[PDB]
Amino acid sequence: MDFPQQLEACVKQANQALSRFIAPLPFQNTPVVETMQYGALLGGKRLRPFLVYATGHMFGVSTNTLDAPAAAVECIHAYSLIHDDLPAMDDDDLRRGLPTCHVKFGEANAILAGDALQTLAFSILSDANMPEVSDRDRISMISELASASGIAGMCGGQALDLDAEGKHVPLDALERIHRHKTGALIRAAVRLGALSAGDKGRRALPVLDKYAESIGLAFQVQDDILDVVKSTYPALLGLEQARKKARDLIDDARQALKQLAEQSLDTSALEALADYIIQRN
Amino acid sequence: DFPQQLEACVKQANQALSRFIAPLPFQNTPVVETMQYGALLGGKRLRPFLVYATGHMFGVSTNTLDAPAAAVECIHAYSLIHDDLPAMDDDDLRRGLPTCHVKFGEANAILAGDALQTLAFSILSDANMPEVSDRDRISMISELASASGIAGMCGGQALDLDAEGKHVPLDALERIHRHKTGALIRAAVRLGALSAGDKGRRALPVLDKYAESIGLAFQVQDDILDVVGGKSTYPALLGLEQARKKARDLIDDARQALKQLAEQSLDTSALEALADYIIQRNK
Ligand SMILES: CC(C)CCOP(=O)(O)OP(=O)(O)O
Ligand SMILES: CC(C)CCOP(=O)(O)OP(=O)(O)O
Repeated sequence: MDFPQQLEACVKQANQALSRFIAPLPFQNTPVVETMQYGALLGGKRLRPFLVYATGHMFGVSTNTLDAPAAAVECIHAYSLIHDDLPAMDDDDLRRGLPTCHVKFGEANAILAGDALQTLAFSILSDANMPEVSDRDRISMISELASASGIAGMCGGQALDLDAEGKHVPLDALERIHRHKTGALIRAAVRLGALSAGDKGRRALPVLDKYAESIGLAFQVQDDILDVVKSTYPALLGLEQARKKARDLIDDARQALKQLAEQSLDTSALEALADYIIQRN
Repeated sequence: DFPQQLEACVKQANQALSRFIAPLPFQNTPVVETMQYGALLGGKRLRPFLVYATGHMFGVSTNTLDAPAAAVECIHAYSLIHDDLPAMDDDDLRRGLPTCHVKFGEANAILAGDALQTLAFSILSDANMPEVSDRDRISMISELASASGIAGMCGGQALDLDAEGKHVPLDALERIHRHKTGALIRAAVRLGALSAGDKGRRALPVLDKYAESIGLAFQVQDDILDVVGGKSTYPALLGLEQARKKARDLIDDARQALKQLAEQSLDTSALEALADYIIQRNK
C-alpha cells in the first residue's frame, strides 16, 4: 500500500481509538460533549497518532496498547486547536473545511470542550489498559505528555508565538517558537510510543528525539511554502532556501533513522513519513 | 485557633504553589506572569487544606503533601481563570482584585488556565514523594483527572451553562454542584488519603462520605450567605430556613462519617474544625 492509503488506515485507527474513550463519557446530549466530538473526530490527518503507532510497532507493542497514547496525544492536539481558534487567539472561522468549534457551538462551549479534552488525555493515560506497560513507564508517559503539552512545551511555544506578533523575529527565534509550539508534542508522540515498549524503547529515545524534532520542523517549513505557493521560513530565507531547509531537515531525520536501522529496527513507516513530507509542494 | 490554622495552611499552600511555578521556564512572559497572578493571589486554599489534613491523619509529611495540595489548587485556580472570561461568568473582579483577563488580556488568561491544568499533572507525575507508591501515584493522577474532566468539574460547569436561567429543580441543582465543585473537593480528600497508601485507601469509603457532605454544604451555605450575608439556588427552591436546615443536616453527616474514623484511632480534629467552620461562617 501507498502512504496515502496508510494515512487513511491510521486515520480510521486513530478515530476508533478516540471514540472508544469518548463514547463512554457522560453528558453526551450536551453542547460541550458534542463540541468535544466535533473538535476531536471530524477531519484531521492524525499524524501524532501515526507517530505513536509507528514508533510503538517498531518495538513490538500491540495496537490495542498503543490506542491509549495515540488517543491521548490527539486529545492534546485537538484541545489546542479549539483554544487556538478562539477570537482572542488566532480567531479562525474555519478549520478542516468546517466552521471552527467556537463559531458552531459558541465560545463557552469551545473553552470547556478544550479544557475537558486536555483532561481526557490524562484519564486515558492513567486509566487505559496497557497490559505490558509497567507502572514506572506509565508515569513516564504521563510525565512526558504533561511537560510537552504545558508551558515547557506546547503552551510555552504558543506564548512565544503570540509575543512574536509584529516583531519579525530572526530564524533562530522562529525555530525555537516552532520547536516548542509543535515540536514538543510531536516529540511526545514518538516518546510515548517508545516508552510503551519499556527499556528497549527508552534506549532509542535520543535518536528518536532527533528524528521527531527534524520532521516537526520540516512540516512547518512545508506548511509555510504551501501558504505562498510575522516571520515565516519563506519570508526570512526566500522560497528557494526554504525548500533547501526542508530538504536539510529531512536529511537530518533520515540520519536519525539510519542509526535505528543499525539497531535492527524496522524504520519503514517512519521513513515513509519522511518521504511523504519531502514530496510535498 | 482554627482561623489561625487556616492562615497557616494558606501560606503553606502558596509556598507549595510557588515551588512548582517558580522554576518553570519563560518566567518573564505574560502567560507565566498570569499563571502566578491567578494561582497565588488571594483564596482560602480549602482544597489544599483537605489534602494537608487528610494526609496528616496518616502521618504523611508536608513536603510530600505539597504535591497533591499544589496539584488540586492548580486545577481550582485554572477553573477560576477560565470561568471569569466574558464568554463564561464574565468577572472583572475576584478576591478583591482585577481578574486575569482584565489584567493580562483574554489570550493570556486562556493560555495560563490551560498551562495550570497541565502543571497539575506535571506535579503529580514528577514531584518527589519518597513514600508514595507508583500504583498510588497513578491512582492520584487518575483521580485528579476524573474529578476535573467532563465526568467531574468541566461536566458540572457545562450542566450549569446548559441550564442558563432555567429554574432547574432541586435534583438537577444538586447534580450541577456534585460535579462542578463536589468532585474536586472529594479529589482533595482522596489524594491526601492515597499518599498514605493501604491505610489511606481503606479509609476512602468513609472519607468520601465526609467529602461529599461538606462539598454540598459549602454551596448551600454560599447560597444562604448570598441572601443574608433567574437561577435556582437552595433558598429559592426550598426557602431560606429549609436551606439552613439542609446545610446543618449535611454537616451532621460529615461529623458522623468522621466519628467512624476517629473510632479507628485517627485524629479527626482538623476535619472536624473545618466541618464546624463551614456551617458557622457569617460572611
Ligand atoms: C494547519 C493548521 C493550522 C493545523 C495545525 O495542525 P498541524 O498542521 O500541526 O497537524 P499535522 O501537521 O500533525 O497534520
Ligand atoms: C466565599 C466563599 C466561601 C465562596 C468561594 O468558593 P470557592 O469554590 O471559590 O472556594 P471554596 O470551595 O474554598 O469555598
